[PDB]
Amino acid sequence: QDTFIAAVYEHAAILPNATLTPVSREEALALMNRNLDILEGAITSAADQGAHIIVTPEDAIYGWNFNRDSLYPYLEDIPDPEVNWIPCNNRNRFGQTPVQERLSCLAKNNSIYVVANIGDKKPCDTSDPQCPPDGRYQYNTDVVFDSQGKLVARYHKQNLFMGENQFNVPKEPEIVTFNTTFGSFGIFTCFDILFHDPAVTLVKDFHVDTIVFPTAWMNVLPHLSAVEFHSAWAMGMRVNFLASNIHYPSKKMTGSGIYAPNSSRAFHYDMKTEEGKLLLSQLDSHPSHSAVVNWTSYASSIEALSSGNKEFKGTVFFDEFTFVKLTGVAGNYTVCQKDLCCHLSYKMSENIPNEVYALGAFDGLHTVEGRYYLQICTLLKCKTTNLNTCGDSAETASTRFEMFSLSGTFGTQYVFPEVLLSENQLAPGEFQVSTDGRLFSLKPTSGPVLTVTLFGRLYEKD
Ligand SMILES: O=C(c1cnc(N2CC[C@H](O)C2)s1)N1CCC2(CCOCC2)C1
Repeated sequence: QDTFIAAVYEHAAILPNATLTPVSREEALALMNRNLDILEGAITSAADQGAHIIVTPEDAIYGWNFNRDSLYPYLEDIPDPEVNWIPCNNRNRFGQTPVQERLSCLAKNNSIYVVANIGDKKPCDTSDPQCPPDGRYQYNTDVVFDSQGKLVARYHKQNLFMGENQFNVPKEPEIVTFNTTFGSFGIFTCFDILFHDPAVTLVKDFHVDTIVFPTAWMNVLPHLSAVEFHSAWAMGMRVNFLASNIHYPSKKMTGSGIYAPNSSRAFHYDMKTEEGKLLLSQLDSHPSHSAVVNWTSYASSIEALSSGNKEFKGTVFFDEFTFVKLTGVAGNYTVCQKDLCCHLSYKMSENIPNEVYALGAFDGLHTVEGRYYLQICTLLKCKTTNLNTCGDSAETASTRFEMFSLSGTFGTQYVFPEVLLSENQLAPGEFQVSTDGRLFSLKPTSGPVLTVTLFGRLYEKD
């Protein structure tokens, strides 16, 4: 089959009541079942609309407020899928696996692939030199059940985010895939998307067509809003992408979507309500990739579009960019820092007076809640008119752009093209990437621009 119905669910999760000591296994199962009822409502809706696969969010079933012991009652010992097990049909094969059983049955009775995130526990002995002192590993685990309810993939999150002290890290990164009549799929979780393993190995070495992506992502503007960066990543890596995000505006958790190599196909962003949302979209089983892009070709082919600028430092996500302020309603600007030069050409729909935009270049190591080397070229709307706010989270803008064109002398080929509009809206089909590394507008933007960014990762320099 050449196309398939993809679904993602944004889940307003029921969080376990605050308790000082760990709950019983029955209370744990009761809370997880409260979440699975809602998730099943989504799965049934997707099946009734003919979906082939549905992704649900990270931590969607038991939440994220845990220490090791208070999490333990929620864990199940999840076997390796090579055991060839359908929990729905052979319950009791392995013992105390009710959550796996219910996920299996949801996948089977609704004839739909189900991707869910749950907790794995793996007992270990002192025989094991890295057994944790409390006698077991606990892993943040994606499980996939096929349309028959078979366990076809289990993935332990490699790159733990801060505040995940309830979990352990696998001894080695797990490259987990599963094959289907509608393509080869790879899986990783939330923070993983910012690192090489497994996320980049899946695409570059195992050539998967589609990533399934449970996430509990807290938006960090201007470059790391969920929809913005996930769709940008799918575009740069050239895969389909099913991002299923928690809904929790209080913590800036919102943004779910279905993304394709050529464009975003569906997306959701909602800070106002507490409702979940099911998204569906058609995808090609095996997409085309246009010619690969040399991200520094064009940028290395110009001389600076501007010289003797008034440059200044301004802070984006604790990273200090070198900025030049955009003064004219249209202009050609170049900005450099260390090894990275960023070129912008732009014509705004109008000069909104109390709105300031800037072009910034960053080339260095990020260290706050994550260590990773970055090369970023960004056109962005400054939070206020104060140049000290250029880089701060900005959610709204009024300046639309008639045209833009951004490029950079990137020292990496992993560069993810981002375009975000006011109110955190994607711009599907309004822009393109050329083979020589320009991200440019195909027409005037449909809404005011928050950012146009080329976000590049230099994994070797971590
Ligand atoms: O995977 C994640 C990420 C959430 N936001 C992330 N990023 C990436 C870029 C920027 O740093 C923002 S990663 N998890 C799982 C555990 C979690 C712990 C925090 O509280 C609740 C949920 C958060």
